[PDB]
Amino acid sequence: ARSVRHIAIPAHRGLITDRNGEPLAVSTPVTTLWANPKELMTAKERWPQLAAALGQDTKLFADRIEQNAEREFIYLVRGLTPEQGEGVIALKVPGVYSIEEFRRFYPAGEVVAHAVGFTDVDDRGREGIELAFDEWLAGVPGKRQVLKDRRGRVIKDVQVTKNAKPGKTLALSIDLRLQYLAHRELRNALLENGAKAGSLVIMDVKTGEILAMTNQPTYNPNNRRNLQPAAMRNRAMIDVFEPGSTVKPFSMSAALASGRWKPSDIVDVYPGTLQIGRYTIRDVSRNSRQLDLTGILIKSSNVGISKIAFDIGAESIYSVMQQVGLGQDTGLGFPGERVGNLPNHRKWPKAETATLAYGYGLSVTAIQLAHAYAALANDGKSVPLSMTRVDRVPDGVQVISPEVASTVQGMLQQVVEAQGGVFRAQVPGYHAAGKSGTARKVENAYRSLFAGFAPATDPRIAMVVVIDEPSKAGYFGGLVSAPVFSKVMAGALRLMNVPPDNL
Repeated sequence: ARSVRHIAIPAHRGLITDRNGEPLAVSTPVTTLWANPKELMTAKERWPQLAAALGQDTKLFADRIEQNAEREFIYLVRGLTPEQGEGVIALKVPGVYSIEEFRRFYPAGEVVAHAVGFTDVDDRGREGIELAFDEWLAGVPGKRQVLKDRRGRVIKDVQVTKNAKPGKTLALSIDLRLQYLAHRELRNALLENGAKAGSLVIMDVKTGEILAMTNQPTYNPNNRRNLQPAAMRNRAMIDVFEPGSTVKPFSMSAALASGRWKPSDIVDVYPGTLQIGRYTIRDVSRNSRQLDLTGILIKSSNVGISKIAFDIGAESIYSVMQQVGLGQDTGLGFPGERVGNLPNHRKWPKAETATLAYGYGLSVTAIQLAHAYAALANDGKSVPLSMTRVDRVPDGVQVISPEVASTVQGMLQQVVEAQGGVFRAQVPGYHAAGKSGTARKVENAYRSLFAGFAPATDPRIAMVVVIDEPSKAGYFGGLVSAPVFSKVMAGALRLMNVPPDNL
C-alpha cells in the first residue's frame, strides 16, 4: 500500500495593531517537531537523548511512542523557536521531522488583554478581537499532496492549490496611549480604595469608536499558565449591573421631550421619602423640599425622579433607554458579551415606573452605559459602536432631539461645576459633564460609578468608570470614581490635542 495525505501550508495570520499602527498581536514564525513512530521504532537507542531535549521523563516518552506504534504521526512539541528547533534537529534522530508554524505574541501584554484576546495552539482565535475577526485575521492556507510508500519516502509532493494567502491587517479603534492611561489609573484607584475589580471604557462620541477598554484584574496573555477565572473576565462587556443614578439623565430627556418639563421647573421631594403601597422610596440626602431638575441630579434624588416618572409615564422613559442602547444588542459581535435586560412592561405600575426611572429597574454593561452617554454628548445622535478603526463613519440615528440633548448636557455640566456638585469629577482646562452613581449589590457591597463626557462646548469623548466593592475609604461615586474620571479625561483629552474650552 501507499499513503496519500494532504498537509496544509500555514497562512501568516494578520497583524493586529492599535488605531495608530502600534503592534498588539503579531504572528511570528516558530518550529514544531513531529515524529513517525514507525521510523522511531527502528532507532530506540536514540529515544532517551530526545527525551532530555524535550525535557520529558525517559520512560514516559518511551511509553507514549510504543502506545502509538501503529500510527504514522504524533506531535513532539509545538512552537519552539528556530534556534530551539535546530538544537533538537542536530541530534539527527531517525523519525524526527519539522515544519515552520506561526505562533502569536502580544507586545502590549496585559494592558490590552481582554480587548485583543488570544489564539489556540492551531493559531485560531478563541478570545476577544482575535476570535470575533478570526475570518479576517486567519487568511487562506495552502494544501500539499504528499505521496509516500509506507516506509518513509516521499514519492510525489505538489501544491494542489494557490499559494497560502496571508491574513489581513486589523487596526483597532483603541488608542494604546489612552488605553495605557486608563489601565494604570484604574489599577491605581483599586489599590487606593481596596476594591476587588473595575472597568473603564472610553468612547469617541462622534465616530462610535471604543478609544479604550480596560478591566481589572487583568492577565499577561503571553504567559497563560497560572490563570485565575476572574482575571480573564472582560468586565466592561460581561459584568451586567444596575446603572442606578447614571440613567437619571435619560429619564430627564424623556421628561424634557414630553413637553411638560423645563429645567427650571420644580418638584417637591419632602421629606426625602415616598410611600408606594408598602414599598418606600428614599433619598440619601434628605434636606430638600423643592428641587429643580438640575437639583434632582445634583442631590441625586430618587424621590424627585420618581415623581417626574409618574407625571410623564414609564413608556416614554423606556423609549429613550431602548434607543440609546441600554439592555440592547451592542453589535460588536463579541464572544459571550452580555446584553443585560431592559424589560418592556408595555404598561408599567407605580413601583416599576419609579424603579426604572432611578435605574434599579434595568441592568447594563459599562460599554452600553458609555455608548448611551456618547449619544447624549453627540447632540442625541447615536453612532454605531466599533472596536475596529472607523475611517468612514456610518450615518447615526438621532435618538433624542438636538435641543433636548443640549439641555441635558448643560444640566450635567452643572452637576459637575455647580455648588455642592460632584467637584472631584472636574477636569482642569476643560468644561466637563457627567453623573455619579452608587449601586448596592444584593455585608453591604457597593459598585462605585461615574459616567461623563467632555468638553462641554463640543464633546469629543464619553467615559465610564466602574469600581467594584471598594472598602478602604468611602464608597460613593462622587468620592471613588469621580477622581478617576477626572485624571483619565484630563490626560485623554491632551493626548488627542483637544483644545481647552474653559477660557
